[PDB]
Amino acid sequence: ISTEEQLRRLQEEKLCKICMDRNIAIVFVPCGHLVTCKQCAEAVDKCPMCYTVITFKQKIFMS
Amino acid sequence: EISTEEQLRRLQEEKLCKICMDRNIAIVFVPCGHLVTCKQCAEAVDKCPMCYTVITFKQKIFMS
Ligand SMILES: [Zn+2]
Ligand SMILES: [Zn+2]
Ligand SMILES: [Zn+2]
Ligand SMILES: [Zn+2]
Repeated sequence: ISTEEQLRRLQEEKLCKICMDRNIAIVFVPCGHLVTCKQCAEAVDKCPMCYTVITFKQKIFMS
Repeated sequence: EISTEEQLRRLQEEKLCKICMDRNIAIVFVPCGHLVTCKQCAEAVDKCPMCYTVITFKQKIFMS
């Protein structure tokens, strides 16, 4: 796996898994999935990865 | 103008726990939202090390 591809993969890991445009911003409580931006998280009542009901949408901060 | 090797090393460093700098970040603090500790180090803090907000709950994260 090339260095350019490893870098591209870590950069993609930071992206919202729905829009792949905005960065991840929300952790779902209680399942813990960290897979959406704030906009893409609005419409979901169940986690689109594991289908656990979302009790709370916690905004994340890296700094 | 940063080399590919250095850009990769920097993104990898960004995933490290800010207390141990060994294990990866795995916990988000509720309510402040800071994502700065691994599971083990989160057990040592009662306040967020970034903003000093009292931590009400330590939520495990999953990227996949
Ligand atoms: Zn999105
Ligand atoms: Zn989930
Ligand atoms: Zn740690
Ligand atoms: Zn904080």
